[PDB]
Amino acid sequence: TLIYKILSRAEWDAAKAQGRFEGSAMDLADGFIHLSAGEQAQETAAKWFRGQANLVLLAVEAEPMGEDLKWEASRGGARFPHLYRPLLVSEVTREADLDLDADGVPQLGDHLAL
Repeated sequence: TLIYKILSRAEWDAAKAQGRFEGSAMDLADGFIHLSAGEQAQETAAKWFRGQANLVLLAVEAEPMGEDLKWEASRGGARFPHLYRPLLVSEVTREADLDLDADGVPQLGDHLAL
């Protein structure tokens, strides 16, 4: 099961300079890194990242993550993957630079189809 994280290019480069991503401002505030399962990802992008250019999508295999990866019932009653530890750069299976629609919404369609 692949889970996803959307973040700014600046934050992703900063993470690679550290060897791991500790979280966005919101993640840090909440105490965990907000990730989305494939079927929840596009809505997450439409809700929190509108109009943001240079975003990057990180795809992560959930199975080997361990105890710090907790699935918690959240938006619409769906269980969202929450990581209670930094995301290692090595745990990213693949990344991709995102483009926006005419409404400023990042397009995840093609990447989720992989």
